[PDB]
Amino acid sequence: ASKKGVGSTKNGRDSEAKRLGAKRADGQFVTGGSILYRQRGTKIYPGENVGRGGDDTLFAKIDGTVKFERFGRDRKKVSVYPVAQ
RNA sequence: CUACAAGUAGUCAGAGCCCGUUAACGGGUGAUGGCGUGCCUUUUGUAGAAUGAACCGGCGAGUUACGAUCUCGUGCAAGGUUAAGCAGAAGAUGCGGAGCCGCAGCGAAAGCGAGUCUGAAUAGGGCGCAUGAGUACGUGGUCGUAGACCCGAAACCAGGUGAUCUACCCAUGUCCAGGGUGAAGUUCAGGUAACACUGAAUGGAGGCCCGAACCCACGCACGUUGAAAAGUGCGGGGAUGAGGUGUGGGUAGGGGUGAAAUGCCAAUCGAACCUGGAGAUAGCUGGUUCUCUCCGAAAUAGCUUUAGGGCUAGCCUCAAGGUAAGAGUCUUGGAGGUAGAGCACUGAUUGGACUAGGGGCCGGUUACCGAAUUCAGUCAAACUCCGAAUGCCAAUGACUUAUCCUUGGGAGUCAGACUGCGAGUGAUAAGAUCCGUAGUCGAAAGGGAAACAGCCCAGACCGCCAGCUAAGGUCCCAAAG
RNA sequence: UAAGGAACUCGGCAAAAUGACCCCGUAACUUCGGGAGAAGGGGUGCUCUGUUAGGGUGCAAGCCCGAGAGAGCCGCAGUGAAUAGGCCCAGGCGACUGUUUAGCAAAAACACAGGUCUCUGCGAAGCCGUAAGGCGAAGUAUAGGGGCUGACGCCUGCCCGGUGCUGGAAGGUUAAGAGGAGCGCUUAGCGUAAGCGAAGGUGCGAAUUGAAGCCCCAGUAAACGGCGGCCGUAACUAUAACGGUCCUAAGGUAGCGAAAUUCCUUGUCGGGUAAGUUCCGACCCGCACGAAAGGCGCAACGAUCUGGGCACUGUCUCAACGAGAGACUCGGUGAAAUUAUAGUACCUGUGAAGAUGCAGGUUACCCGCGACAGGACGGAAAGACCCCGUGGAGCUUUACUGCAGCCUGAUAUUGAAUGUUGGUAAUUGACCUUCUAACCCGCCGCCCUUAUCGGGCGGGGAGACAGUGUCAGGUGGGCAGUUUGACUGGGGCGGUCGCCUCCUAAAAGGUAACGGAGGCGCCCAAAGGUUCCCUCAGAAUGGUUGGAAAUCAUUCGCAGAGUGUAAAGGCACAAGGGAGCUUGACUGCGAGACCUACAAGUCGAGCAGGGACGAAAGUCGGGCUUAGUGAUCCGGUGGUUCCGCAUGGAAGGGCCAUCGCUCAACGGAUAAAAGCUACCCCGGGGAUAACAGGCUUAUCUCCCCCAAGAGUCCACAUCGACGGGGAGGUUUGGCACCUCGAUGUCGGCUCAUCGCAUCCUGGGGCUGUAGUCGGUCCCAAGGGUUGGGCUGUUCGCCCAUUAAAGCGGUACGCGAGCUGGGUUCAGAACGUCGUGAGACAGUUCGGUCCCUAUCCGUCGCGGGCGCAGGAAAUUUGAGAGGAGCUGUCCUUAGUACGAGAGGACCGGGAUGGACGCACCGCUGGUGUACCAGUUGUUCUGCCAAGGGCAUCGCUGGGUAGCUAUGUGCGGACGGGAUAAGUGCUGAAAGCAUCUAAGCAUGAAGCCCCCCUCAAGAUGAGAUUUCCCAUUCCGCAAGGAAGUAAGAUCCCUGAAAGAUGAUCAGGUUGAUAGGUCUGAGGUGGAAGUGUGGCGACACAUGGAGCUGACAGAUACUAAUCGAUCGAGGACUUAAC
RNA sequence: UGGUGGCGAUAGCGAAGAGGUCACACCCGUUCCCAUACCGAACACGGAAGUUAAGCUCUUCAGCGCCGAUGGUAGUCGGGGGUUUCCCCCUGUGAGAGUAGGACGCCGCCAA
RNA sequence: CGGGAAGUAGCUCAGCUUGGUAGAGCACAUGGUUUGGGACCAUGGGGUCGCAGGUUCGAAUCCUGUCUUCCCGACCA
RNA sequence: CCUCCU
Ligand SMILES: [K+]
Ligand SMILES: [K+]
Ligand SMILES: [K+]
Ligand SMILES: [K+]
Ligand SMILES: [K+]
Ligand SMILES: [K+]
Ligand SMILES: [K+]
Ligand SMILES: [K+]
Ligand SMILES: [K+]
Ligand SMILES: [K+]
Ligand SMILES: [K+]
Ligand SMILES: [K+]
Ligand SMILES: [K+]
Ligand SMILES: [K+]
Ligand SMILES: [K+]
Ligand SMILES: [K+]
Ligand SMILES: [K+]
Ligand SMILES: [K+]
Ligand SMILES: [K+]
Ligand SMILES: [K+]
Ligand SMILES: [K+]
Ligand SMILES: [K+]
Ligand SMILES: [K+]
Ligand SMILES: [Mg+2]
Ligand SMILES: [Mg+2]
Ligand SMILES: [Mg+2]
Ligand SMILES: [Mg+2]
Ligand SMILES: [Mg+2]
Ligand SMILES: [Mg+2]
Ligand SMILES: [Mg+2]
Ligand SMILES: [Mg+2]
Ligand SMILES: [Mg+2]
Ligand SMILES: [Mg+2]
Ligand SMILES: [Mg+2]
Ligand SMILES: [Mg+2]
Ligand SMILES: [Mg+2]
Ligand SMILES: [Mg+2]
Ligand SMILES: [Mg+2]
Ligand SMILES: [Mg+2]
Ligand SMILES: [Mg+2]
Ligand SMILES: [Mg+2]
Ligand SMILES: [Mg+2]
Ligand SMILES: [Mg+2]
Ligand SMILES: [Mg+2]
Ligand SMILES: [Mg+2]
Ligand SMILES: [Mg+2]
Ligand SMILES: [Mg+2]
Ligand SMILES: [Mg+2]
Ligand SMILES: [Mg+2]
Ligand SMILES: [Mg+2]
Ligand SMILES: [Mg+2]
Ligand SMILES: [Mg+2]
Ligand SMILES: [Mg+2]
Ligand SMILES: [Mg+2]
Ligand SMILES: [Mg+2]
Ligand SMILES: [Mg+2]
Ligand SMILES: [Mg+2]
Ligand SMILES: [Mg+2]
Ligand SMILES: [Mg+2]
Ligand SMILES: [Mg+2]
Ligand SMILES: [Mg+2]
Ligand SMILES: [Mg+2]
Ligand SMILES: [Mg+2]
Ligand SMILES: [Mg+2]
Ligand SMILES: [Mg+2]
Ligand SMILES: [Mg+2]
Ligand SMILES: [Mg+2]
Ligand SMILES: [Mg+2]
Ligand SMILES: [Mg+2]
Ligand SMILES: [Mg+2]
Ligand SMILES: [Mg+2]
Ligand SMILES: [Mg+2]
Ligand SMILES: [Mg+2]
Ligand SMILES: [Mg+2]
Ligand SMILES: [Mg+2]
Ligand SMILES: [Mg+2]
Ligand SMILES: [Mg+2]
Ligand SMILES: [Mg+2]
Ligand SMILES: [Mg+2]
Ligand SMILES: [Mg+2]
Ligand SMILES: [Mg+2]
Ligand SMILES: [Mg+2]
Ligand SMILES: [Mg+2]
Ligand SMILES: [Mg+2]
Ligand SMILES: [Mg+2]
Ligand SMILES: [Mg+2]
Ligand SMILES: [Mg+2]
Ligand SMILES: [Mg+2]
Ligand SMILES: [Mg+2]
Ligand SMILES: [Mg+2]
Ligand SMILES: [Mg+2]
Ligand SMILES: [Mg+2]
Ligand SMILES: [Mg+2]
Ligand SMILES: [Mg+2]
Ligand SMILES: [Mg+2]
Ligand SMILES: [Mg+2]
Ligand SMILES: [Mg+2]
Ligand SMILES: [Mg+2]
Ligand SMILES: [Mg+2]
Ligand SMILES: [Mg+2]
Ligand SMILES: [Mg+2]
Ligand SMILES: [Mg+2]
Ligand SMILES: [Mg+2]
Ligand SMILES: [Mg+2]
Ligand SMILES: [Mg+2]
Ligand SMILES: [Mg+2]
Ligand SMILES: [Mg+2]
Ligand SMILES: [Mg+2]
Ligand SMILES: [Mg+2]
Ligand SMILES: [Mg+2]
Ligand SMILES: [Mg+2]
Repeated sequence: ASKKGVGSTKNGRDSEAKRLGAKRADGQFVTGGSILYRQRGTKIYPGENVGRGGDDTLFAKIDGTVKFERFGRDRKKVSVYPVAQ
C-alpha cells in the first residue's frame, strides 16, 4: 500500500494567553491594591482613586466601590468611590 | 412429555396427566402462548465472527515484621513513657528514668526568647505567641523498607557437568565385487655425424572412466496424531581417494572446532547444559475467592526521555469543623466586539463620468491600457463608523431552594463514544479528525425507533391477575378508531 | 491404452524412451590428453557341419576354454526374463575431483592447484597460556605466519590529495618523574594598638628538564580507496576528429556491455517460432560494467542455471479399464487433537460495520450410514510482519566510557671506569664509549643421573642492557559495559520542541489540530529620569544648481505619520518631535490584588533611607504596553558583628551580592554516548500499519443536463467544447471501526453461482439506412461466449479461429479442495548505497504447503413413526429440478436493390460445431482364474509332458463386464400472456393524438409444451383388488393373545449393490454352481505315426483348451423353522 | 464683557452679517530680566500712536459633520419541525442601514 | 509526490554568506603586425543579475511566490 | 603554423 510523501507547516506557534480584561465588577467592593482591569494600552483609563501600572494595569488606590463609566465621547474610565461612612 | 418442529434452553402464562408435603393461596411433568443473543475478561462499544474455561473435585492471590502518619479507644495529663537488663511459668508482674516525645519559638548561624529574623529603623513584612495538649498502648485506614497482592519472560552473572552426538585433530587397525582406458619409462626396429624424431611391442600412471559393497543425499512421490521427533520407494552422486570406517585418545562455553553454513559442540547454539545469585526485573498481559446497604466518579489541565506510565490540580468518598457563606429566578449596573450589518480605516472588487501618464499611430493622433478624482455598486477569519440575542462578573432585596467553604483520612480517573448546535482540518467527504457547547451512553434497566450503547420517551428498593399517562400508536400479525 | 504427441506446465515436473556384448563408424572445438559410449548404423536364438580352427591341462585317454565360417530351422519378437547410458545444438556461472547450512538452500557459495602482496634472521614472526610450558619445528627465508586473488590463455591502465602502512626527525606540542623561584597558613620575637615577623613545621607551587605519539617531511594502490562538468565546431543534414571554459589527487585505459549488472524496458535491429516480455546474434543514452572485492576469453568437467531440437511418452486433448494396499461390512482390540452449555436451517436486514443463535420473512416429520469440504472468521502455535517497552541479545563503527595487548619514558633490581657537554670555577645533571661482578642464556663440557626437566660446577656469549615490579603517556571495536529523545492521522524519512503577537476562539476568561500568519534569544549611557517647549504623513503652488523626489516658503491637512524591533491594543490634555539639567536603569521594603497543579510569572498604593529634575504641585524603583530567557547541584569572584570538631588560629563551610548553560529535546535523565539485525528473541497491541471487510467516494467506471461547434446545408445520423448534475462501489486512495492468545497473502487449476452497464444469438426505433455491410439507441440475462506463442504474471501484445471471443460481483469467489512460478525467512551473487555491520515493492540461482470432519451445509442411501382397520399394486401432480446455444451450404435468386461493383429480406430444404442423455451391435480400449509363443532357473526321479518364481517374467491375441475416441437420440413443432416497438378506433382538447374508455399486434425472454423427481403436499390425495369382524381381560374406556390377507427372518443369487436397500428365486424350484450342448476367444493339444543327421515339419484333426456369455438338465445348495401382521374413535349431514 | 470651570460636536466645520469708551486683542519698541539649533516671529520685558482687519464677542443659516426615534427587517436565547453545506414554525428579544426629527450651546463661579 | 540545488554579457564562471562597486576568461569590435591568413601586440565596448511581489533610504546580495533546468528520495509490507 | 579549385 503506497503512501504519498507530505510536506510541513511553517506555522504552529502561539504565546500563552494573558488573562486580560476586567477583574472586578461594576458595583463590587474592592480593597486598595485590587487589580480592576488588565490591558495593553488604555482600552480603559484610570478614573477617581484608580492608578495605571507600568503594564497599563488599572488598580484601586483606596477601598471602595468599582464604577466603570463613560469618559467623554469615545473613551471609558474606571473609578473607585468610598462607601457611605 | 415427545416423530409439522426453527430452540443461549430459561422465565412468566397454562390446560391435561401423575402424586401427596417441614401443610403450604402443595409436589412432579408440561401441549400451547408471550418475552428472552451464556458467564468472565477487556473495551468508546463485545451475543460477539475478541479473550479464557472439556467437565467435576481439591489446592490456588493485599500478608507479616519493623518504622511513619491519621481516625477511633483507653490510661494518665503540662506532662506522658520506659529500653536493654535483673527476677519470674518461655507468663502476668515488680524493678530498671539511661533514653524518647511534649510543655516555645524565631534565625543559615552566633544567638535572642513570647517573641524572633530581615532591616539603619521605635517602620513594614515573614514565621511564632496571644487564640493550651500532649504522651503511652491497642484496633482500624494508608504510606515506607523488605519478593510486599499472585502467576509469567527474553535475558545477565557465578561455580560446575558434557566431544559415548557432532566438528577438527592424534595414535593404531581395517574396508573398497567386477570391468575399462592406456601417462612416463623401457625394449626393438627405423633414423641421423651425434641428437632429435618416427613406428611397434612392452609398461601400468591417474583427487582417470563404467559399476556393486560402502559412503553420500540431487529429483519426485508417499508419509506429516508417521512404521520413523528427518524415514521409505523409485530413480541419483562418489566409489584408490582432499576416500569410507572401527578402536583408543585430545580440544569446553567471554571457550572449543569450522574446505566458512553462524555451521557443529548429546533430538539444545548469533554463544551448550546443570545448579546457584533467584521469589532477577516486567510503567506489560492474565488472575485476585462471602453478602447487603449509603454515596458515587473520570476518560480533563499542567509538567514529564512523556505520550497505553506518573505526579499535582479537577471530579468521588468518609470525618470533624464553619455554619447558611451556595444555587435558581426577577430587578439593577457593568466588562466584552461574536451573529448581523456596514464601508469610516486596511485589503479585494464591478460599471459610468473623467483624465495625469503610458502604448500603437505623427512637438502631433487613436474604441488600447490606465493612476488619482468623482458618481453609483460588491465583498472580508486575521476590515470596523456600528452592533445584538445569549453567556459572564457583580449589587440589591424579594420569592424559592439546600447547598457552599475549611481542615484532615481514603480513592479511582488521565484510551472516551455518538447525537444536536458553533468552528477549524478534509473535498463545507468519512461511523474521519480536532476544539467549543448541551445531552445520552460510559456507569442506565423499562417503553418506542423491526432488530439497533450513544436517537425519542423515561430513571428499575420489593410485591399486586389495580388505575392514569409519555414517546409511539389503534385493519390483521399486535394492545387500542 | 485408440488417434494425436509437450498442445500440459512457472518449468517435459512425473513418466516414457535409451540400456548388454561384438562389429562398423564418429563432427565442431581442443590445454593435443581429450571431446568419445560423440553422433549414426549392423549383428546376437536354435540345429548340423563339430569333441571346427585354435588355446589350457595331461604321457595319453580325457577334461576345460573357444573364435570365425558355411548350410539350415522356428517365432510377432533371439542380450526373447531380471539387471545394464537417452542423445544433440547453443548460452550464463564456476576451471577441474572435492566441501557445505545433521533436520526446508549442494549452489554460481567454500576449498583447490596457480598468482601476488606482506611479515618473519630464529628464544623467528604468528598463535595458546597470568606464567611456566608449548604449537610454529626437532623446521630456518626454495622456510614459516597473515591478507587478497583463484586452473589455463591474453592481460591487469590512471590517481599517493584523503585514510592506512613504511621510513624520517629540524622544529612545534605533549606524562610521570626531576627541579625547586616564589606564595599562603602557623608564631619565637618586636610593636600603645594596628600590624610586622626569625627558625621550624605545613599547604600550594613558576622557570627549567622530560619519551614515544600527534602536527610535520617523504614513499607506498594485486594497501583502504578514488577514477568530472558545461558550451561551441566540418561546404546537405546529422555527428564533431577540433576548440573554449570551470573543477579535480586523478578524471575509467584495454576489454566487455539492455549483462547473475539496464530504472525507462517487452530498448532497437536481426535469428529462431504460425505466433517468442524468455533465448541467441548485433547495436551502445553503461539509470548504475571495468581490470587480482581482478577484466576478457576458455578445451575438459557439473544431480548447476537458461533457451532450442530429435526420440519418447496418460504431461495434456480426455479420459477408460484392470491389479494390490487402505477406505466399506462382520468378529477381536481400541486411541487422539478439540470441547461454555447447546433441542445447532435458509434469505434479506441488523449489530463491535462479514450471524446457526438478534429482527422480519422463507423453509423444515424423528434416528442413522457412505460421501464432499462452503461456514462454524474451523483446529494447531499468547503474529515471525508492523508498532509499542526509557524489554533483551548478536553484530558494527571516525557513538561514549573503559579494559587487554602493544609501544614509549621515569624509577627499583643496578655496579665500575672513560671522555664529552648543560647549572654552579671546586661541586651536580645529561650524553657517548669501555669494563664485569649483578641479571639473562631455547649455547658447550662435567656431575647429581639410566634424564632434550631441574639444579650444581667450569667455560663461552650477552651485560648494567634486557627481563621483572611500581608509576606515567600513547595506541588500542582485539574485548567489555552501555547510550543512540519525543511528537507523528502506523513507523521510517521530512518538519517541530522554549518565549512573544495576531486569527481560528462561538462579544468575560480559557480553549485543540503536523490549522492560518509573523516575531524573539536583543537594543539604547539615551532610545532612561525630570522640567520646559512643540506637532506629524502627504499634496498643491512658487523657487538657483535640483530632477518624480534634497533644503526654503505658503496653503490644505485626525493623523492618511511616528512610536528602537513582530503584531495587537494604545497614544495628537500625546505614549510622537525638540532642548536644558541629570543617573530613580535607586537601597530596604510593601497593605492588597492578578495569574496559577507546583515551580515560577505579573501589578501595586504606601512607608523609610539617600537622591534627580522642578519655583512649586509633583514625577522618577528603566524604555507606550506585552518577547529578549533557563531550576537544582557544582564551581569562581567580592563582601561579611555567622560557624570554626580540646583551645587560639587556619582549612573549610554559612549568609548577602554576583559570574559560569543553543543544559534550544529550552521543568534541564549522565560530567561523559552513534549504528545494523533477513541470525534474531521476550513482553504486549487490532490502543497502530500491510491482506480482506466497513464508512467515504477525491480518484475511478458508467450515465446525464445545457448546446458553442464539427458534420456541404443542418447542435441533436454521428460526435459534442466551455460549464453543470448524478449513479455505481470492480481502481488508486482517505479514515483506522472488526480481526495481531493468527480473518494464509498474487496468479493459475478444480467447481461454479450472481448482476446487467449485452460480446453473440432473438425483437425493435432513428440513420449522413439503396443493396450487402454498418453506426447509434431501446427491449432482452434463455443459452452460449475458442485453442495456442511470450511473460509468475492479472493485464497486454501476437498467431489461428469463432456466431461471439462481454464487463463485473461472490474475503482481488474457491489453499481444513490442489498448485506454489511470484510474493514472503535463513544460503549465495550482481548493480547500487553505506567507513562498517548491512540495505534495496531492484535483480539473480536455491529454498519443509500440517489436520482421522463434531455441528450446520452439500450429494447419495437406509431405519422409524405418521397418514382413524390391516394389506398388494397402479396412480394425480401442489411443488421441485433438467433442457434452452449456434454455423455453413443449397433453394427462393444472380430475383429485389444498384451506374456498376456487388447483392438481400421473408420463406423452403440439407448438413455440421459445441453441449447433453443412453448404450456396446459396429470401430477400438481394458480385460491379473481365457488361448498361444518364449528367456533363465528350480521342482514333479528321468525322457516326453508339466508346475513354481522372475512386473500378470516377458511377448502376441482376447470373452463377459466396464468403456470413448464408437453408435443412437436430444434442444422439434407449437400454444398462452407480455417487453421494446408498431398500431386500430378514440375523446379529454370542434383538430390532432396508440390511451383516458375500448380493441389488436409483437422477442432466443415469462407461463406452458419436452425430460426427471414428487402426497412427510402432516393440506399425508385418487383408483383397482385382497382380508373380515376371532379369543380372553375389563363397569366401560381401554388392554392382552392367537391369527387373516400379507410380509419378513434365514437361504440361492444379480440385471442391483459401500452397508442397508433393490430385483430374480427358495424344491409343483432353473436362483446359483456343476453337468451337457452351444456361442465367442485362441489357433492347430497330448499321444502316436511319417519325413528329416538334427533344429524342426507334416498327418491324425479348424484340433485341444476355454473366467464371467446362451440354452438345456434337480446332480449340489436354496432344509427344517420361526417372527411380524386387521377386527377398524366420535360428531353432523345425505341415504 | 473678561477670567475660570463642568457637560458625549445637540457644543464642531463652513457661510453671511454686526460690535469695541472700558475689557480682550492685534498693535508700537528692545534699555533692562529673559529668548531664538538663525530671527524680539515666538517666549520675555516695556509702551499706548493706531485698528476692529484678524482673534475674541454677538446675530442668522441645516451645505458638510454631529445627535436621533417609531415601525419594519436581519440576527438570536428557549421550544418544536424539515426537503438538513441549509431552511421553516412558535413565546421572547432585537440591531445596523434607512428615515421622521433635533441641533449653529446648555449649565456654573469670580471680577468689571 | 517529498527534499535539495542552481538560474549573472554571445559561451563558461566569480560576486550572494557581511545591502551601497556589476566582474573574470574566451568571444566581439577597432587599430597594429603579415603578401594574406593564424598566432601575437595595442586600444575599446557589451548585461542590470530568470520573472513577479516584499523588506529597506537603497536589493545580484535579505524574505516570499512562481517558472525553467538539474540532483537526491519514494522504505516495511 | 598555413597558403581554395581549374
Ligand atoms: K416458552
Ligand atoms: K483472535
Ligand atoms: K514581627
Ligand atoms: K489520649
Ligand atoms: K504491601
Ligand atoms: K564458532
Ligand atoms: K460535540
Ligand atoms: K559454502
Ligand atoms: K518455453
Ligand atoms: K554449462
Ligand atoms: K466483535
Ligand atoms: K467444511
Ligand atoms: K490513517
Ligand atoms: K525534554
Ligand atoms: K481475503
Ligand atoms: K443518469
Ligand atoms: K492480525
Ligand atoms: K495449502
Ligand atoms: K477454512
Ligand atoms: K453448527
Ligand atoms: K464395444
Ligand atoms: K400418502
Ligand atoms: K498333435
Ligand atoms: Mg493494497
Ligand atoms: Mg517596564
Ligand atoms: Mg406444515
Ligand atoms: Mg406432533
Ligand atoms: Mg429467527
Ligand atoms: Mg477497539
Ligand atoms: Mg488478549
Ligand atoms: Mg478455549
Ligand atoms: Mg556480559
Ligand atoms: Mg571434561
Ligand atoms: Mg572421550
Ligand atoms: Mg575416480
Ligand atoms: Mg562409479
Ligand atoms: Mg537410493
Ligand atoms: Mg544438536
Ligand atoms: Mg538478588
Ligand atoms: Mg445516587
Ligand atoms: Mg508505558
Ligand atoms: Mg489527586
Ligand atoms: Mg458576518
Ligand atoms: Mg473529547
Ligand atoms: Mg469519531
Ligand atoms: Mg470503562
Ligand atoms: Mg438504556
Ligand atoms: Mg424491541
Ligand atoms: Mg453493554
Ligand atoms: Mg387488536
Ligand atoms: Mg495413447
Ligand atoms: Mg498407438
Ligand atoms: Mg506450451
Ligand atoms: Mg497452456
Ligand atoms: Mg525426469
Ligand atoms: Mg565447481
Ligand atoms: Mg562434484
Ligand atoms: Mg538442510
Ligand atoms: Mg553431510
Ligand atoms: Mg537438500
Ligand atoms: Mg616463551
Ligand atoms: Mg618446540
Ligand atoms: Mg574469489
Ligand atoms: Mg573471479
Ligand atoms: Mg589495479
Ligand atoms: Mg564489480
Ligand atoms: Mg581491485
Ligand atoms: Mg448490541
Ligand atoms: Mg450496519
Ligand atoms: Mg449479516
Ligand atoms: Mg459462534
Ligand atoms: Mg483459527
Ligand atoms: Mg472458535
Ligand atoms: Mg501476542
Ligand atoms: Mg524468523
Ligand atoms: Mg561493543
Ligand atoms: Mg546492566
Ligand atoms: Mg515515537
Ligand atoms: Mg506519518
Ligand atoms: Mg528526523
Ligand atoms: Mg464566549
Ligand atoms: Mg474571549
Ligand atoms: Mg545533580
Ligand atoms: Mg579548633
Ligand atoms: Mg520540556
Ligand atoms: Mg527531561
Ligand atoms: Mg542473506
Ligand atoms: Mg548470514
Ligand atoms: Mg512475540
Ligand atoms: Mg481499531
Ligand atoms: Mg484496508
Ligand atoms: Mg472480515
Ligand atoms: Mg479515533
Ligand atoms: Mg482465537
Ligand atoms: Mg438493459
Ligand atoms: Mg481491491
Ligand atoms: Mg481471493
Ligand atoms: Mg478455504
Ligand atoms: Mg518459489
Ligand atoms: Mg563502498
Ligand atoms: Mg522488501
Ligand atoms: Mg533500486
Ligand atoms: Mg408442477
Ligand atoms: Mg459383445
Ligand atoms: Mg470390445
Ligand atoms: Mg524335458
Ligand atoms: Mg521355488
Ligand atoms: Mg526366490
Ligand atoms: Mg394414500
Ligand atoms: Mg444351473
Ligand atoms: Mg437604528
